[PDB]
Amino acid sequence: NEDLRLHLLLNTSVTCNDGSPAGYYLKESRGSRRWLLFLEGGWYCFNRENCDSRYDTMRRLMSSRDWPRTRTGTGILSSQPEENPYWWNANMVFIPYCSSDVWSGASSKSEKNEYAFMGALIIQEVVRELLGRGLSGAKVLLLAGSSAGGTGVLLNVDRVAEQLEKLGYPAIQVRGLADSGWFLDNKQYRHTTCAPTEAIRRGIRYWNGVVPERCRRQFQEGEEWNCFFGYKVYPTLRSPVFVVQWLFDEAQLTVDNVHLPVQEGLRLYIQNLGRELRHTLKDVPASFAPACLSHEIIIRSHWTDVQVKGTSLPRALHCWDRSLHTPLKGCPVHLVDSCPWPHCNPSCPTG
Ligand SMILES: *[C@@H]1O[C@H](CO)[C@@H](O)[C@H](O)[C@H]1NC(C)=O
Ligand SMILES: CC(=O)N1CCc2c1ccc(Cl)c2Cl
Repeated sequence: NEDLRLHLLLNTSVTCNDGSPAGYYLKESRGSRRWLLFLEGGWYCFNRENCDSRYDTMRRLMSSRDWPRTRTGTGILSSQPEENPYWWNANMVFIPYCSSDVWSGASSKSEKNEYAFMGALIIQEVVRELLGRGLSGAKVLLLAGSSAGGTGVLLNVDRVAEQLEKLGYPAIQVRGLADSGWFLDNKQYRHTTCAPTEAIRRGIRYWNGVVPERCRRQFQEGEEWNCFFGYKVYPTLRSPVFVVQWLFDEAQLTVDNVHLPVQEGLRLYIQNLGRELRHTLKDVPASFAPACLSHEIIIRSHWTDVQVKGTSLPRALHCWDRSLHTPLKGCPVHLVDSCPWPHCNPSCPTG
């Protein structure tokens, strides 16, 4: 099945990196008032030099020129209850990542600018055009996303909520689901701008990157890079946000320059990383954090398989839905592994 259909943005001034129109894939579900808007990930580029390289061999992340007319919804975007016990009947939207800016930019390609970085505006424009296609009648809009899309959720969920309030739709409940987008600005295991802190600092300047207002007001000018880190930006958010995060995320380990017989130094580094991640989730009431070495989960077809403390992610998300109607009997929403080494959870993806 190729069930989500491409719509290029009617406002063609909201563009991918190269000035081609951004867009979204839609599969409508009549009668359902649930809308799932999923932000694709795919790293980023923070200067002309690496953006030019990304344009040569990763061009679909920078242009809509070669996008197919349809995409198959998989995992949480699947309409089959067997693949998606959580939201199989929802209206499904897949928003391709073609701005290379962690969904934070609001700058057009112009005289001074070889590339457009419009991720924040892309989300705004998708939401605006969807209101005329059924979203106006929604009761829940779940803004989900994986990897850089997961960080995009944290950066944009409150802006979507404010956008709908100002447009006159206060009844739509905007919620966030951030998958694999909860990073630590930690010490690298070996020094190498791959390090998470420096990459984001350069990005905002290059991108015209914007961050949630309450977080911006805490860290102030020149320090907005802090708001790309989940444990710093999450406490400032008003919309409900469910956090999915492997304790030993492969992209975290990459920017940490960890490449997998492990000796004491690396063992301690890996164990400290998991404990740090676990600590940052202690006060996140809706979270699913398995002790696995892996990367993304929610649009993979076997996303149903992993469990924490006996509860799957689709179940935990259903429990979260119920909690948003005191804790529920047999329906937990805070699921963080406590064991300290990759794959100490037997349900981790096999690879
Ligand atoms: C098109 O999008 C741009 C970027 O946000 C915005 O400035 C402009 O007002 C939009 N125009 C229309 C007609 O929607
Ligand atoms: C793969 C990816 O997308 N990565 C890895 C590091 C990172 C990403 C996305 C957002 C932020 Cl803040 C950070 Cl540190």
